[PDB]
Amino acid sequence: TTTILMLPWLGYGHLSAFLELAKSLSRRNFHIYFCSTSVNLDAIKPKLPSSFSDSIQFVELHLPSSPEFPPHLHTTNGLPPTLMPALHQAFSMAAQHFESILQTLAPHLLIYDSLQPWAPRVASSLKIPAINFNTTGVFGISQGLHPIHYPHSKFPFSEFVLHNHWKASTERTRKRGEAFLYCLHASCSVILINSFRELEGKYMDYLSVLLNKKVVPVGPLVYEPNDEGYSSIKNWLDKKEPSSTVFVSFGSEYFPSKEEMEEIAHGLEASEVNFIWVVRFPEDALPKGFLERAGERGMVVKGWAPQAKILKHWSTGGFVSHCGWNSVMESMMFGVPIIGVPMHVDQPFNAGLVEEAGVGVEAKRDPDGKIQRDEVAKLIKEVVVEKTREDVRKKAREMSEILRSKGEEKFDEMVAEISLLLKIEHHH
Ligand SMILES: C[C@H](CO)OC[C@@H](C)OC[C@@H](C)OC[C@@H](C)OC[C@@H](C)OC[C@H](C)OC[C@@H](C)O
Ligand SMILES: O=c1ccn([C@@H]2O[C@H](COP(=O)(O)OP(=O)(O)O)[C@@H](O)[C@H]2O)c(=O)[nH]1
Repeated sequence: TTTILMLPWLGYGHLSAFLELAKSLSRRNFHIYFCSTSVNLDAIKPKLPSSFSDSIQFVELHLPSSPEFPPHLHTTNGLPPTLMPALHQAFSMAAQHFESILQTLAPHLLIYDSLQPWAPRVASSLKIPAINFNTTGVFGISQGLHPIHYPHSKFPFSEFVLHNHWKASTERTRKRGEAFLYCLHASCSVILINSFRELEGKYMDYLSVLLNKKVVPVGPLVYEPNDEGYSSIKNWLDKKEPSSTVFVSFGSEYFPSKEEMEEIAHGLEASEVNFIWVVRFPEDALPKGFLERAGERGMVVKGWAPQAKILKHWSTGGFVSHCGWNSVMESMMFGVPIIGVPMHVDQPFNAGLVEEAGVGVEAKRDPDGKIQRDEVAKLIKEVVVEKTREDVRKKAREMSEILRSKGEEKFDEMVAEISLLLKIEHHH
């Protein structure tokens, strides 16, 4: 049996996408070692059906631990952002344990994420072929690589303009970019990416030319379940009108500021929409009286919600999203129009891609980068409450139809490249 060890970055969204890719590989009769920190393995295990456990085995990676940085914090999930430097540093210090794991398990292939340049180096030292898998889409990566090669030309295949809020140490930034690009460039023969050609084909081809490396899409990778609070939520959703409710979430690794929560809350209130809002803490940052005024229209879920089940509910008409890539792919698979409120990293690019696909809208920030309650209210009003953006709802339905027609064949290209790479390296 051919064995693959998979090393996601320590972010719940990365674990999620890597687990869906592991399932696709298990169905092609690979044996998978799924490697992460215990706190991340615990978080993702509920998403693995028992039928996979014979072929997808979890393997704990150990980071340096201390009372001030214990194992429960060895994840980005709900991590204070000022511990993010420590998390990256501790992950790099796991390379020795990672080498021991690779020596013991001797997988035929490593699949690694883009936040760990040390991982392909350890694999190479053990003569283990290694392929990079990106859990993001292509658009934002190509937008980041383009100015390196064409600093005085506009990106060629879009009308997207990055807002100044995101455009604003330079050396530290260059080194982070170099480490990220190294993970892609170091990949053996191909880069795998969680995207699909109907959405990003021309950006895939452009990225491939810029990197001079083959880009192989393996998306859409969307988890679908079959009671983490769902029964109460379902009963509440069941009593709403069709497509009347927005889900509101900013993902697993971001806490909006009190100022940002103020604007989102007032936007939800003015829109008069039904809403389910996931609020997380690393105190109450909602405006005084907001929930009491919302009454039965509003529901705040503390900590974590069953996002997929909510998005699939007939009562859900829109998704106010930070536009993390898994949330975007889920919303497209499920046919739910996105009202984009991106926060940082790849999110502003994901929102512009959503807007340019016509399957959602982006709430624009003010010149100084502040969220606008009037823009949130307007877009929820148009897309969900009044549904005067029929064009967006139609495009979102059409995208869901395309994504639902995809099957196992979306993994054919990856499987062929794995087969070739292993047949070549066995000779070497
Ligand atoms: C995250 C995003 C990217 O997706 O931002 C990354 C960015 C911040 O990284 C900047 C860094 C990669 O600068 C590279 C630069 C040195 O390359 C210049 C290029 C034109 O070749 C020059 C010359 C022939 O080659 C010199 C080189 C080969 O050593
Ligand atoms: O309350 C929540 C919040 C998020 N998610 C899931 O967590 C992942 C978030 O990944 P994404 O790429 O959207 O952004 P990130 O959280 O990593 O910034 C997605 O699969 C969501 O469905 C969830 O199940 N419940």
